[PDB]
Amino acid sequence: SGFRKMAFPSGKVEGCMVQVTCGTTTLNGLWLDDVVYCPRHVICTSEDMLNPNYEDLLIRKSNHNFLVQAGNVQLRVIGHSMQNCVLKLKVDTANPKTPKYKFVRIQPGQTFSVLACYNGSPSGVYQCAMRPNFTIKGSFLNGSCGSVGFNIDYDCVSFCYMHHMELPTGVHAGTDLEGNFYGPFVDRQTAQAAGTDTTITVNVLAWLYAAVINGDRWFLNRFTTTLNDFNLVAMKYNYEPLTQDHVDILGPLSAQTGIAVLDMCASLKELLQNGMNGRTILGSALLEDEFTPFDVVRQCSGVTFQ
Amino acid sequence: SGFRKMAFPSGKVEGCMVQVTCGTTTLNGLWLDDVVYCPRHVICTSEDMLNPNYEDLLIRKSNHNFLVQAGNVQLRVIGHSMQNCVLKLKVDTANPKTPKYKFVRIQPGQTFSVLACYNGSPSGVYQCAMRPNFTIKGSFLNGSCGSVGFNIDYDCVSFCYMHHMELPTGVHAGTDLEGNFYGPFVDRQTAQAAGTDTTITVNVLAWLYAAVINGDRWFLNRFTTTLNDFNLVAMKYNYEPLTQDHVDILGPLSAQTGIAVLDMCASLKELLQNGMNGRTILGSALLEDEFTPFDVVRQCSGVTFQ
Ligand SMILES: *[C@@](O)(c1nc2cc(Br)ccc2s1)[C@H](C[C@@H]1CCNC1=O)NC(=O)[C@@H]1[C@@H]2[C@H](CN1C(=O)[C@H](NC(=O)C(F)(F)F)C(C)(C)C)C2(C)C
Ligand SMILES: *[C@@](O)(c1nc2cc(Br)ccc2s1)[C@H](C[C@@H]1CCNC1=O)NC(=O)[C@@H]1[C@@H]2[C@H](CN1C(=O)[C@H](NC(=O)C(F)(F)F)C(C)(C)C)C2(C)C
Repeated sequence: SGFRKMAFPSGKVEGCMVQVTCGTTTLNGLWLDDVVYCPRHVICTSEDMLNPNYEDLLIRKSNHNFLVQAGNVQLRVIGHSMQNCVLKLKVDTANPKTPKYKFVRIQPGQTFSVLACYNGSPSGVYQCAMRPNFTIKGSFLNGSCGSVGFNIDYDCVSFCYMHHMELPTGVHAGTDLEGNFYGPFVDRQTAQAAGTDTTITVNVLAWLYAAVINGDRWFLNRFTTTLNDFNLVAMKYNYEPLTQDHVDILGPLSAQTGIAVLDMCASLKELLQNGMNGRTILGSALLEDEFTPFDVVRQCSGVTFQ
Repeated sequence: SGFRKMAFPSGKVEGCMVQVTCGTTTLNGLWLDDVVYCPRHVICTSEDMLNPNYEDLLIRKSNHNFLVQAGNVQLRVIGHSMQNCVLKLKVDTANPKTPKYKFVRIQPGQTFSVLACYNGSPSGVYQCAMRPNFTIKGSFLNGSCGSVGFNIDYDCVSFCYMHHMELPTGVHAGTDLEGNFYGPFVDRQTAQAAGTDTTITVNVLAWLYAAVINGDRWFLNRFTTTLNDFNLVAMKYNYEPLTQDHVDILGPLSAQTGIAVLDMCASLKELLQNGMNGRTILGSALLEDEFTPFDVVRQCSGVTFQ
């Protein structure tokens, strides 16, 4: 029993982190096979960053201008190219610790683990959700750029996020590993703002199921609802719509607990209209939306990796 | 910016996890140098666990009754001894992935990362504290015993916790790596209840400092207090007493923010006497007590390892 915000074990990713330096700018890079991926603004100085012409900056660069360090191993760079907001440095050694991997673009609502790094070294690991406004509520300082987010499926690492920047309310934005931003952000130091965020409904429902599994049942009521009536209430509380796909994905938890998804929605509806009355659910005094249905299953069933 | 419950990178510990099997009982073991450490109740069947005579269970066994697996490979057990509530198996092969390490016995209020494991494989990583009542608020299922808790400082892993059992209300109990239980617990399936828990005051103050560093300053009030007067309020709210050692440990955060420790105590006092009135601090609707002063500085200054 117990329910915690749980990250994937970080070992397979730790063996892929390197330091990439160009001039006086250092950030993190990801070393997979014979390619090092990092944010393209490794080629900027803090003056350039205010308004960079990345193509113009890149023309003036050559292989030897890119210092790549993997622990104390200096890698020889033998090629470079830009792809969207990411640089790809070809190196002359394949990373012997490359795991099975793929690049994925995640959707809002989906969770992943971040391995926050400085100077090519791990600081820590924590779980994040891609918010509906395409930000993440991370913990990042200067130098964290190039840290990655990922999921593990048995032995396979799915990389979904590379860190680029922080937005006004101390939330974070970045790209997939093909260098395309999540959200309408750009890699420039100019005023930008996240849109209105909303609560990830399917996730809150998952977490209510985790609470039931743990014997925290006080919020179960005697009502049911319809998807359409539920969505009316959701939208007035700035919750995402619940779709049939969400219902389908909640099926394992539904079947495990014997609680119809629509009955749980009716319980959530009451919680939204009446508040929590200072009570807690799984230790929290707010409704938690950064656990996916899969996260709850993995945690409650003790799924392992590696 | 941002402030998250951050675990240590787990790669160093992932390389030490093995499975120990005695008869039909399998649990996790930790393989450091030529020794494997695991809960002594690996020598129990489900029937033995009501009131095991560990001496009698052990005295029958020989080296050969212990199966140690790392991946596919069997390690040859060439010695065994029981120390308190842990078994130590000497194997004929030193772990090639052994990190620099020490064993430490932590104090209530100190935090650590747990690498939850099943069948000798990692399931995930999360941060916990040693509660004042010597329990931890974990996430553990059947098969988790032998999972360990740790801190890293630079390249050195300090192991502090090995998982043994779950108490009522879904909280957890275990030993140091010398096999000595934290708190008054015993490794038998018998009526055991944790003492009333209290709130780690010094940690709440650290997190309030974290909040200020991140711009969340609404709770800074217009008062100060004395240690004596504050401690009267803490006692009333089942908070631990704050000592002068705690005030000293908060020195760095105090000096960084220009906010005297006693002024922060006074702000906390107000929070305790008035409640938070639905407000949040760092996204939490409750006062968080599972970040140490060191945790805050580590996170806010981006300390790395490895
Ligand atoms: C990152 O680690 C990087 N640092 C540098 C330093 C140099 Br000289 C070159 C390139 C990079 S990339 C940081 C990470 C962030 C610092 C604080 N917390 C973080 O998550 N990224 C940045 O500094 C990016 C970077 C430049 C500006 N910026 C920002 O994050 C910020 N945002 C914005 O200007 C705005 F769009 F408003 F949101 C900044 C510094 C927080 C004001 C670019 C986006 C390329
Ligand atoms: C652990 O993984 C172990 N499982 C086994 C199985 C066998 Br056949 C032998 C030895 C072990 S050690 C679990 C972990 C816990 C299960 C639920 N969540 C957990 O964290 N440990 C236990 O089963 C321990 C173990 C036996 C009983 N027990 C308990 O955790 C609880 N004991 C209590 O009665 C109490 F005192 F409350 F703490 C139990 C099973 C949850 C009722 C011993 C203490 C040796």
